[PDB]
Amino acid sequence: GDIYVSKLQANQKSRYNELMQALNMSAALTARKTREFRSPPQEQINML
Repeated sequence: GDIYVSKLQANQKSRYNELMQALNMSAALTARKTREFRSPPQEQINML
C-alpha cells in the first residue's frame, strides 16, 4: 500500500499538471476534473 500510494500520488500530480496545461478545456470536462481533484482525500482514494 505504501508503494502503491506513492505511485498514485505521483500520477495524480502528473494528471493535475496535464489538466492545468489543457488546450481543449471543455467546460463540463474541466468542471468534472476540478470536482475530482477538489474532493476529500478519502474520496480521492476511493475514486482511484
